[PDB]
Amino acid sequence: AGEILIKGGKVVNEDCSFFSDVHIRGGKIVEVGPDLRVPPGARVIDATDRLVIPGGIDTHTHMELAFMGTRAVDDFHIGTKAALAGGTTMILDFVMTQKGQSLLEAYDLWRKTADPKVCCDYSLHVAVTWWSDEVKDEMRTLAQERGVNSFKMFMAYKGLFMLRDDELYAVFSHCKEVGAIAQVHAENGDLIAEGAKKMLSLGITGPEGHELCRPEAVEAEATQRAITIASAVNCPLYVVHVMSKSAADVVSKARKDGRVVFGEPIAASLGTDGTNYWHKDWAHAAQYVMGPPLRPDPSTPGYLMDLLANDDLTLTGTDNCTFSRCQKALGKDDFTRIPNGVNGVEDRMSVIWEKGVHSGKMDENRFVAVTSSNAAKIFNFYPQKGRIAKDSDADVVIWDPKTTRKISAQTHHQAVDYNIFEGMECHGVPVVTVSRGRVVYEEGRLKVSPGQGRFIHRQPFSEFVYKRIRQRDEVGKPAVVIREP
Amino acid sequence: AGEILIKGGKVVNEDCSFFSDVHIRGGKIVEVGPDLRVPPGARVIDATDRLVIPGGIDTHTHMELAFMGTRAVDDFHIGTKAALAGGTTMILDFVMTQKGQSLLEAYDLWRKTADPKVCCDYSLHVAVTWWSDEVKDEMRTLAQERGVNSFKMFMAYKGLFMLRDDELYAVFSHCKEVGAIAQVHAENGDLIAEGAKKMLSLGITGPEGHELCRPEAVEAEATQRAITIASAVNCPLYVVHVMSKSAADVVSKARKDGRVVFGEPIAASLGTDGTNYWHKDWAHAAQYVMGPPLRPDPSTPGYLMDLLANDDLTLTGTDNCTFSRCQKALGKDDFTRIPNGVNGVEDRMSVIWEKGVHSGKMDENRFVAVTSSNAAKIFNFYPQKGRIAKDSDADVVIWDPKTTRKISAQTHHQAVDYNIFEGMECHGVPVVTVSRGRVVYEEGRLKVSPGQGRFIHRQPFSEFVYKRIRQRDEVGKPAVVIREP
Amino acid sequence: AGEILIKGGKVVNEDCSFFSDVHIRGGKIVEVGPDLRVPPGARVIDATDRLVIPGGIDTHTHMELAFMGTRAVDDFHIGTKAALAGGTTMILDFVMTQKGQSLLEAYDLWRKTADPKVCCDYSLHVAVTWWSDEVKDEMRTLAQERGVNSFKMFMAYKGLFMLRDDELYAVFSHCKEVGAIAQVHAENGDLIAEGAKKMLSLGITGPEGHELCRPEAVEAEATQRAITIASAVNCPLYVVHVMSKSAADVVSKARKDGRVVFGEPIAASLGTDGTNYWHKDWAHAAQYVMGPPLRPDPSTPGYLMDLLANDDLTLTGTDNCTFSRCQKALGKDDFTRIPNGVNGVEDRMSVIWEKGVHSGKMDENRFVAVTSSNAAKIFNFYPQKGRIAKDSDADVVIWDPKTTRKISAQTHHQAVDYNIFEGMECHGVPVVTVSRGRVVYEEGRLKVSPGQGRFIHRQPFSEFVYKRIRQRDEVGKPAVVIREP
Amino acid sequence: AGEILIKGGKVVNEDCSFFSDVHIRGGKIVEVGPDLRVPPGARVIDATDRLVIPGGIDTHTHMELAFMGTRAVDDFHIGTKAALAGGTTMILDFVMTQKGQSLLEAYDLWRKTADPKVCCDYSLHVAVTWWSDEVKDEMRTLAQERGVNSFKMFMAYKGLFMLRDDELYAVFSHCKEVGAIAQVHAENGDLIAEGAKKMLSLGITGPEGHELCRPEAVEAEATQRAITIASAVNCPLYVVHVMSKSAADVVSKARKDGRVVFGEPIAASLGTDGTNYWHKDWAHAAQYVMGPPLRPDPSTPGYLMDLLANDDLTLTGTDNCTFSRCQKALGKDDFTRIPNGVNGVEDRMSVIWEKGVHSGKMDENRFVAVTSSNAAKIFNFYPQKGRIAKDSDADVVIWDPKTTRKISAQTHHQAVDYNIFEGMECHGVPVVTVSRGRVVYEEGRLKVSPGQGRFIHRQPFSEFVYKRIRQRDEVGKPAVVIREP
Ligand SMILES: C[C@@H](CNC(N)=O)C(=O)O
Ligand SMILES: C[C@@H](CNC(N)=O)C(=O)O
Ligand SMILES: C[C@@H](CNC(N)=O)C(=O)O
Ligand SMILES: C[C@@H](CNC(N)=O)C(=O)O
Ligand SMILES: [Zn+2]
Ligand SMILES: [Zn+2]
Ligand SMILES: [Zn+2]
Ligand SMILES: [Zn+2]
Ligand SMILES: [Zn+2]
Ligand SMILES: [Zn+2]
Ligand SMILES: [Zn+2]
Ligand SMILES: [Zn+2]
Repeated sequence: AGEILIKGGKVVNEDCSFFSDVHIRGGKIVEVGPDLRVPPGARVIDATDRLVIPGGIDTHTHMELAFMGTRAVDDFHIGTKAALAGGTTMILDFVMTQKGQSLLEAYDLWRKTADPKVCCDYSLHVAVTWWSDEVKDEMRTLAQERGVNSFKMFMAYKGLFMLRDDELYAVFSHCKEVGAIAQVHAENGDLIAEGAKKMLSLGITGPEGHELCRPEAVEAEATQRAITIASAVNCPLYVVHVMSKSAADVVSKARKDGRVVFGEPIAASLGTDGTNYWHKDWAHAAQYVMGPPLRPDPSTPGYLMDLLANDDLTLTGTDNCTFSRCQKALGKDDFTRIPNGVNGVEDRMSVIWEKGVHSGKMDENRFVAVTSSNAAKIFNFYPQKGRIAKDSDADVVIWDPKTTRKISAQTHHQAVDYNIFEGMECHGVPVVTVSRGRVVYEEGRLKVSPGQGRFIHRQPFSEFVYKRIRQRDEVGKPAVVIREP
Repeated sequence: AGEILIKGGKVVNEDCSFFSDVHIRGGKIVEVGPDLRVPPGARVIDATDRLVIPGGIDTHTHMELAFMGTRAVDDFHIGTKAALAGGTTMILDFVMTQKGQSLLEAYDLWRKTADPKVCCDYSLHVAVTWWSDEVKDEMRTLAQERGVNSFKMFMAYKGLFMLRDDELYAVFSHCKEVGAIAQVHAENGDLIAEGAKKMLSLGITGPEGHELCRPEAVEAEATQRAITIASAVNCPLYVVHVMSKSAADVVSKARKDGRVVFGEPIAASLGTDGTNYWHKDWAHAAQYVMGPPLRPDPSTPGYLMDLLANDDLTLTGTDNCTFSRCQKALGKDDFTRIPNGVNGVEDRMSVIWEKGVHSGKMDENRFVAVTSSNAAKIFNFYPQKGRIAKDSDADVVIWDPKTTRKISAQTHHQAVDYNIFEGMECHGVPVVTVSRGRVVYEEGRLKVSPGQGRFIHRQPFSEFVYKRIRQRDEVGKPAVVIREP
Repeated sequence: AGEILIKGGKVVNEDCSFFSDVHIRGGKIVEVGPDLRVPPGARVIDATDRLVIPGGIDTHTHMELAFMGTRAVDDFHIGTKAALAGGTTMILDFVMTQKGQSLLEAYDLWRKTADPKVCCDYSLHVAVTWWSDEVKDEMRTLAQERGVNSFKMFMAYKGLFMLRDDELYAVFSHCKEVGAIAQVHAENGDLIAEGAKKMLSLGITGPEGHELCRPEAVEAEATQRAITIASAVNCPLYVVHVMSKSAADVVSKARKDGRVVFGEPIAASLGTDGTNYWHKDWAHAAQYVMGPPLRPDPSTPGYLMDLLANDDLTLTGTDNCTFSRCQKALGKDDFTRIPNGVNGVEDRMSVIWEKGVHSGKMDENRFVAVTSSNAAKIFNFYPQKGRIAKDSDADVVIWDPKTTRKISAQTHHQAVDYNIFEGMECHGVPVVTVSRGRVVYEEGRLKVSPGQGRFIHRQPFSEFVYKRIRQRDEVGKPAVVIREP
Repeated sequence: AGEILIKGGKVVNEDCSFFSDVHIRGGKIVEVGPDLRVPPGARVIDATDRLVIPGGIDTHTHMELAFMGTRAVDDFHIGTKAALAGGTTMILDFVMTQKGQSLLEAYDLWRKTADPKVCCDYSLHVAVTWWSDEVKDEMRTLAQERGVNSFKMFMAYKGLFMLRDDELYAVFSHCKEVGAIAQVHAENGDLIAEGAKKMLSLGITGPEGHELCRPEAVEAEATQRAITIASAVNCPLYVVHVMSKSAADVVSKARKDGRVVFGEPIAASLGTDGTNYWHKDWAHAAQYVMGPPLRPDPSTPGYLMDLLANDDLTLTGTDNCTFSRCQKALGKDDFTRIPNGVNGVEDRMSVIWEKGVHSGKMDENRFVAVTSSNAAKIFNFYPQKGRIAKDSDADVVIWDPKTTRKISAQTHHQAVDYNIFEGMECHGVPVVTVSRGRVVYEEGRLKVSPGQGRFIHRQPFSEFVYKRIRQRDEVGKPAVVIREP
């Protein structure tokens, strides 16, 4: 089996923290309590002066994605290893179906690519990048038989992934029918397309042109529009990579107004800012280029962290989609050709601890909710993951909140040859990572094999996402007025 | 010439009020001052205990518009007479060009229809309901040679007038090029189209279905999106008929954030509410049907009036587009077929005085700004109209703020056979209306002939609308960062 | 011992819901799991088609309080019985120390009064109604030795309980020193005092005068001021009975801005409104009189419920402080003499279920958080109460969410002879209440004895309230700038 | 008489701009029109390529005020000269009555000090720093016979000027009775007093301690509280020197909600920020010390300017209260002893033009409203000043908007030996200043004598401030409900 007893630490769940040992047997947590016996043969991890937390769940990755004429350098193998070294024990990666391509074929191609390579557990969202009867059927199959309750739609990427309002209305309606959550990349793709054209014509070909062609208003607008279409059909919505104060405030206002919408800032938008696009060194500026862009208002990451603490924003991913320096160089003369994407899978947990807990913005329990539990609740496997409790999966991180580590591309485990968080000194270090009941990272070294992680099959109609939707279907039906003809 | 001396009243301009007489000769105000001599032959209007104000300018009319299978019943003749009887001395009506139709032909057809019928002065906005090189040229001709500096675009009316984001971007860009303001009907036409389809399928065929298929979120969304596209191209924007709290707050927030946008609530949204669509009497409910709909939150008209007082909203029109009871009946089985449009041209001034000044929300001077002066400033003929001052046009109303009048279809001068403000007791009565230097309304009787009013030709680049736009063009150009290759 | 097995229900905690039976032995939940064995002698409660939830914790009561010249009619005995019949298993009542009176004496007097009468568990907050060295010491004693980590201060009740800003600053500073939370009744007592004087002078002596003398601005102002003083000293704050949209928005904004403040709406402000004060029947209007008053904007209770769902507001109490019809009549000629206080202890759970869960505003799990768990977290006994889990106290309610019950003073168990929620039909009925491991309410009948409940002694420095405060003390210290003299 | 013809410029009023010459005779503008004749003997000022604007009116000065143990160095003579050189032709200075001192004596002492020294026109506000029957009477005398319709109250300066809520309620009530506007210095004086005590105890004795002891929350709170008390008594309110985003947003929200409140940012808060208090050079940091402090958020002055453009904030003063370097040094060991006050009288017009008009935030006409016209409207002498029009006072500035000037203490005309705007390059230069019909500043040289300016006596009940107040008194009276006993 492999038995492990994590002894002497303080367990930290989303609700409260308490001292207790944790007994792991066979992939599962089988007991949580004080002073547990060490069974003969079991390995003891000494978690004295440490916190024992559910492993991080990164809701947003693109490992080895073919995009913008090249392929991301962190692949399923290296990317999941880097996750583990950074205290993340699950990733959820996007099946990026091409326009006119079968969603089932694209799903199968992702499972074939990832199944033999992942080092930690994972699951998949599926992008719906076009619409038709076939797509409709395949979404039902994916939700009922293939383990997927999240579909990803794009309002940006005109010509490539974009859907118009009438198509989003149909797609969101069908999400609600199959019990799936609708995820959206919310930027106005017409404004992006025109904006870029204008920045190029004015000779602004560098990364500053990338931010200036699609400033935060462009993200805030599409975010409000997605919310409005989703509310019209009573479909739950998930806005991925919220990058700006104004888009975050759209989400904040919609939630206060009782709309079923969740917002996901990412490690990049919580840990750094878009002033980097104006850096004199082209390579440096290019490293940060992603859609939607990081924003040049320096108060952004702190504000996003305050809203993450207060649950205006609810959980975190990384949008890990990495391109090395020579790949980013594809766009040296033309920002539109810089492959979009930044790093974060490995450093998300330390960045959020330093910028959110050490700073006093959120407590350790809210940290667990926004790095693991809420993802498990929304994507429908809580408390199987996201909670240190008997019968839960043994994906556990032993965490030192007092020690710092400096993030550097010289010491990171990602494939990419630079790091958007270079030089950041973070409190909060993953000292030991356990995945599926096995020690896969300890004493700064990984011990794991490609294919050791498993795909997690979820069911639709996640209760955290749907119980309000369903009650509103039952009491919120519009009524005719009764009238003489 | 016709000489008139208005004696003993208190003149009320947008800036301040003061006692003085007003001498009118030849269509113009030629002196303003205390104790003026009555020249032999001049008529004295005794304005003791009255206010002397610029005549109302209704920014938003559709006299005799062919629409939804019939033609509005208030035409240029009757509609302008009704305006005069209600203290409004100018209307600005929309040339509703059809898809694929020449803007110049449609403009000519409106001038031929209106020139021999109007009883008061008027001008025209031109709708841009499709896009092409021809449309581009014709907009330049209209702005430079035909007197028109306002173009009207629709985000609603899918299949009929609607433009997509990329077309709005081009159209707004060209507005800015020709020095015109971009007006928008801001509702999401895809959501309207789907929403109506859904209300019909559920058997909600009455007017309540019309409001429910396009609730205020649908107006607020498109309003934010228009603002965002206009801000992207630095084009000034004018949101016509703001009908809801949430859309008004979008405009309010954009202005505070320094966007060049103006919002226009109408008499309907300031004077009544959408609870009427739920009335047991179908005919009654149908009377209120227009796009965007009046809203069922009863706090709406008061809130819109508070924002009009505070200049979150800046000026007022009526969207006068009237259909008698037997025309509204076209939609007795299907709300989508009810011709959209309500009354207001005649009652706008009294409604706004009662709901805004008598209530203590705004003072008499702000009343003048939101009923005449701001319209003259935005559409580019201030202080020719909108101000009691020497050399200004003699379009003047003698106003009794203490007496009430009850609005009723039994006593109104509009062609329509009902009135959305039926029974409202309003303080503030137009006792005498002067248009082009002639008494056209007094002792409750009109004295005016069809064709007596003139088309007002405006120039582009109105300073109130463009001086900030032009300065931002000069200091707000994006700059490249200077970098080694 | 008394053993109980609650079988066949769905357990509902703040985090998730799941089918399982619950085994109670000796006052405690000793097992939670599927298909549990019934031990010989144990009573089975059949919870098929029911939810099994932690009993409600009412954070805010005033049982038998001597106030405004009389004494509340629901006393510790009747009041706790009524709580039980309504699915509430703990109350937290205010020790209302008089000006210049020893806090220790007042605490002792409350424990002597309540200990032999309560039918359910309870604890106490202590009011700090004056300040001095003695009060300082006694607060430390109360926090460290008497079980109390909450102190209540008043900005209203000039002459009676009010404290000025400089006294609030000192009191809040000392709360933070002893690890207590500062609770505040937030209305401007100078404006109340003047306002009432003015309403009386104008002959408005009825209950409408009570609301009009202290409209919502008066509550919103003091709420912002308390937040600002508490933030200045880094003391955690708890705003009790939030009664208005504007005060709730103050709390909402402060939380988004990362201030450690919690807001507590009560059953009255979630279930009805202040239009009642304008009722033609004086007695009826008087029934609703409390400070701060219910508000005449009908959108209030729904808005408060939306903010409770979204965690702008965090938990609920009742401010139960009841006066029968003949006691309310003390103020028949003068609203200032109407004893302030309404009912709610019994009906809070059904009111919140009907207005919050059945309406689709919050789900069953958020219902548990805002009726029990958050109170246990803030006042420092979670998960001892507020959670169905092994080792937790057996205070458990078997809840039917589908059946309705009509609230009426004819059928309620409170001592008061009317009910502010008279006639309300609520979904969600407590079918069986278990307190301390005993069935105390079932088949509509109570089975409990005075003194059967126990006082719950808490420790200071509740982690849910203090872990951010303490981290901010460690990294948020102001620093001198280093300068040459 | 002295006759002047200002020829060839563009006149800029609050409403619009137009080319015309301006004929000045005898202290007054006697004609405005194109191509005016030069009468023999008249001086022509050639205003080709210049704007002709009403002279600036600085609503907020403290010339030669004895304060904090010394006396401001810019006195009535030097201060008014410096005003003139900077295109400001009127100041309104505060009679700072001491606690227990007669308001009439203090007023007389100011008139005796200023009358023989001012070089431009001026008027006075009177501080009400204590309350009693005498103060009540003297306020009536001041409003009806001494020319003063503005009274200044302080919520800060505990022990020195502070008034409590109940005193503010009485004072504001009596302001409304005498037709005066209530001005407030809005910071919580208890929090200031405690905060300073705490910063000193922690060894933070430098200017950073001054900002940190009273951060923007402290200003925002008192600002909301003043608004709430003023709204309770229907008294018009004027918040002087709005220094922070959060206080400005309080004012913004109150106006949108229809409260009669005006907000006045000053040149300091529009032109620089509080990061200066952290400067390594003590003297430099001390230069900026005033109450309320400048704020360390760098986005502050731009935000205040956006709200000034949008009329959330309405007009501008300087709070000119200058102390030279050796006077500021009184507090070298203890920030509480640094005499509070900064410069601005001379540079206000250029700072606001550069930061507001050249930047594209407001147009030239809004510049006139926020630098002259609105002050004349609120303090009750419009259009006597604040407007280029026939019969108005000839206080006129010939303004070059295209040329820049660098502000420096080396070239300024103020008595103070440094300048908070040192080094700022501003577009917009006053080339010629005319005061009372005389050229007092031209070719960089002043030509004016002490005592040449006059005190301007105003009447109470300014219409811009009172017409809404009075209508609300007439329709907004609370009504009793009619009930059987
Ligand atoms: C495909 C993808 C990758 N990169 C990026 N967005 O910048 C995403 O849009 O989220
Ligand atoms: C055409 C027109 C007419 N009617 C209406 N909108 O309801 C308008 O949309 O403004
Ligand atoms: C004493 C008490 C009772 N009644 C009331 N407030 O109306 C409270 O203020 O909360
Ligand atoms: C007295 C005066 C002077 N200085 C200052 N406030 O910093 C004022 O408070 O406005
Ligand atoms: Zn994306
Ligand atoms: Zn992505
Ligand atoms: Zn329209
Ligand atoms: Zn229209
Ligand atoms: Zn209270
Ligand atoms: Zn209470
Ligand atoms: Zn001050
Ligand atoms: Zn001052």
